[PDB]
Amino acid sequence: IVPTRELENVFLGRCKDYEITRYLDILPRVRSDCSALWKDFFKAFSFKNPCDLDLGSYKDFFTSAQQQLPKNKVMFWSGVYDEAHDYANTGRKYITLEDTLPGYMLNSLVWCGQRANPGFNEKVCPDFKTCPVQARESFWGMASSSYAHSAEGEVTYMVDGSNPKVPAYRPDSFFGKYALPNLTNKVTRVKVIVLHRLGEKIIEKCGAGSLLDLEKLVKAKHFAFDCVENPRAVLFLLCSDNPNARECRLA
Amino acid sequence: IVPTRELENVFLGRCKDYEITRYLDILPRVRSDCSALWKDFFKAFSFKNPCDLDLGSYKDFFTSAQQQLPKNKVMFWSGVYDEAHDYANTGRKYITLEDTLPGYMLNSLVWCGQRANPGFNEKVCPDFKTCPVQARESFWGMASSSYAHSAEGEVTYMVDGSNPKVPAYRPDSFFGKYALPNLTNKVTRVKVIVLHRLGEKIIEKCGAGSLLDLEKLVKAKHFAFDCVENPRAVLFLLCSDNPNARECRLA
Repeated sequence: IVPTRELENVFLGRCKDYEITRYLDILPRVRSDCSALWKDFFKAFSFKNPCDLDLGSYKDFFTSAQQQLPKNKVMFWSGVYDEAHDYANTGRKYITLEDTLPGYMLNSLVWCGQRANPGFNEKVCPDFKTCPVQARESFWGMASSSYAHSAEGEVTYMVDGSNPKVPAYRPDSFFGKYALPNLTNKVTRVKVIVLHRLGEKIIEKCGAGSLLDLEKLVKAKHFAFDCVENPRAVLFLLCSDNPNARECRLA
Repeated sequence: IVPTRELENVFLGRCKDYEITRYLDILPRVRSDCSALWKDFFKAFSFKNPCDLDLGSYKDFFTSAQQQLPKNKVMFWSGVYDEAHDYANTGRKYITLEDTLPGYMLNSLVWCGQRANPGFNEKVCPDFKTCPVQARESFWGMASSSYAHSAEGEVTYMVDGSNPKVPAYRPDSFFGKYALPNLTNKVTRVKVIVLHRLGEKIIEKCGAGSLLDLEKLVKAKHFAFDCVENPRAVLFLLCSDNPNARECRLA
């Protein structure tokens, strides 16, 4: 893949914009300034082969960038990027990882280390399908684990219930591996929202298959649990983009 | 009123974020680099009493920041900020002034010049109502005229048709003063979308009152004209935020 251009300028630019003008009424500011955060981010991967990472590498960065999260508004998502963020509505309804300082800054960005100066590769990054798994998932995996550690009250999980190739819940998904396992006793309930795409075959359903496995795990950690499919607020969003779909006929 | 802190850092940060990562396949990049745009903007208002600005103050800045806009996708809005922007969908369905470079950079910010050094106040600014209208509307008024002048094809105008104190169309609104008068012969049609807020009394309707005055003005200028009240896609969007409104009952 293609590395993001001017990585430090974008990082610092997003960091300053965020610091001064974004989510002011939803998330707190972090104590560290933008250049301090950059330094921690950079050392997690710099001057090392691009696959020479593990869950421990960005530990200092995430430690400095962690914000206290709004209670009952944390949302995790799997396979449904646009729908979950459209629904969260830039933090007005829910906060997504991409709404937090570390997520907002690195969202959609691409980068990787190299041993030779300047320590990062500005031309090409591994297809990562080449780095082992613990290296491929070092950044978003520690991001997910730190975010999950700070969640409070009700957490929401939006999943794709229409993918015949990917169960709604998987033990090796980001939520499976680093999210659920790191939720603390500060979490009270996991609320699953299963997306049944408009015009497609339903694959997964609450109370069965992978979603039942998830329910078992969730209750084994003493958390409450509930699950719904295409709730009204979500269906209307889907219909706005495809008003002639059958699931959208009005009375 | 309290001005935005570190205005230059914010302006420059947002400009860099936009440059490298935003609207990449929807709007063209601007030729001037972020540092030059900042110089033009700062010169428009610095070292002048805020009340002495007029429609010509930011003319050069908008000349530098103006982007060619995609055909048939320009939208104007009046009294309906959130709805028009949700529908517009970050440039994917329509373009709004706030998606353009100058709009994105200054959106929501507060600033003011002063005659004393350093030529702008970073602590406090005078409420603008005190100043003459040409001065209060100096920046966004020139912004609109420049945006409007760049419009091609069909332009869309989303208005509040549920306000008994503010006609959907007014000769003194930004659209009335800076938009419609600045639409060139490159515009072929003005398509009005009348927003009827869920649960509110309907006030304006296509073909009557101010929308009839507007229609007459539009036709007198040789543009086609059409008008719709709560088109389905818009209603669904309204329903997502109030799934139980009477207007949203599903078959």
